[PDB]
Amino acid sequence: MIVLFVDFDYFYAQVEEVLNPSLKGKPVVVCVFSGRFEDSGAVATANYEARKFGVKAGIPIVEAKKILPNAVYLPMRKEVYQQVSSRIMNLLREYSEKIEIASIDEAYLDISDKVRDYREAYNLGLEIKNKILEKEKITVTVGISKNKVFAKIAADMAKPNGIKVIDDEEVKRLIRELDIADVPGIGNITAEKLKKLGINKLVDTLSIEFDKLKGMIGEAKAKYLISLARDEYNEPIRTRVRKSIGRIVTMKRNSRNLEEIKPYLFRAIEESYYKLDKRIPKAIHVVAVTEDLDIVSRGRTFPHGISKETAYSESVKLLQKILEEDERKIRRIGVRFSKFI
DNA sequence: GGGGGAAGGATTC
DNA sequence: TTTTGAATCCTTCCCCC
Ligand SMILES: Nc1nc2c(ncn2[C@H]2C[C@H](O)[C@@H](COP(=O)(O)OP(=O)(O)OP(=O)(O)O)O2)c(=O)[nH]1
Ligand SMILES: [Ca+2]
Ligand SMILES: [Mg+2]
Ligand SMILES: [Mg+2]
Repeated sequence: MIVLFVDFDYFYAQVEEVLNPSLKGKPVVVCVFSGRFEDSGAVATANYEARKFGVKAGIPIVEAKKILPNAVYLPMRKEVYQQVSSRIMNLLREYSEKIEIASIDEAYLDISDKVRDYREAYNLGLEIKNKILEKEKITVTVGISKNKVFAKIAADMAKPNGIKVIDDEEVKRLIRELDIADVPGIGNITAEKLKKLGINKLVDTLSIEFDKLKGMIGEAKAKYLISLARDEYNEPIRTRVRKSIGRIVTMKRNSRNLEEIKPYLFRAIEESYYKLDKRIPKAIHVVAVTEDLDIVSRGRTFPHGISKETAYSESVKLLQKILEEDERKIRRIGVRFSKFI
């Protein structure tokens, strides 16, 4: 099986450039302003010019500004980015029937049945990069290999505006040399539990006792890593159906005073429902992020779809179940809906 | 012993 | 004054046959 992965380059920042070309060349930083105070919030993403100087996703807007005080700072426009993405995705649907839309800027194409070797694949990759750059003037990076995991790793090494293939021989090379932390699905917390069992490479996972690994990272991660080490990872490019829609917002100030919180929670529901658009959820979860940034959540499932009026009522019941079973103040309150009919 | 759903956990977009 | 926000798939817990 041959996999072709497409990962839009610095997408949010790039889509902004596409709507205001004058931005090209200058460092652009797309922000998520929180509103607690002047320039509060974090950076959603920055084009490469900005990244060169330490301005990247996650860093507070404040700091980003100390580094590049004269950069173009723009407020995130998800809706807009979403629509461009949809279009770009529909372009990809013309290179394969089997397409997996991982995120707003990532899709996997099963091009086994469309090409035969990595040369023919690699060409289709360029044909794809072009079609997109033509129809939407957006640069992307393509990853090609035997499975989704290594396809993605290709793209990771190539971006931006790149394209790379990882043949069966190199997959084996990487199984030995690639830093296990640079494997899709292995975040910091898990990297540590590993880049700690002497497991700093994929291959290493085959030499340790299974149970030891399982006990540390979990049965699922353990099997995931093992299978990759053995070169038997072949997940199918399946269609992902969104399974939950929600919205969580930052309050002007921390609190555990029910009335004071109600407005924010209702705004979250309002927006949540607008986003649900026709989808009917039989499950609701009130999510709270405390002052010390921990996550607390209570939810209920109904044998029927939830009406917005119901959402409102039950949410308050859940927010109360939170306030009662926790004594920490709350900083962020939101809601999340699932189990669509 | 294990199916199955609630709450926290972590990853990553 | 971090610190943002959305959605997932994983583990862990208790209920129940
Ligand atoms: N709201 C929000 N969006 C983020 C954040 N980090 C990344 N994103 C969004 C922007 C991108 O479209 C998508 C990014 O994907 P990745 O983290 O793989 O980085 P990549 O370099 O592919 O994306 P980029 O376009 O560079 O931001 O997720 C964040 O902290 N907050
Ligand atoms: Ca990207
Ligand atoms: Mg991405
Ligand atoms: Mg990692």
